[PDB]
Amino acid sequence: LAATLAQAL
Repeated sequence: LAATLAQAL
């Protein structure tokens, strides 16, 4: 999840 949300940046 962390890496998935990180795609926002």
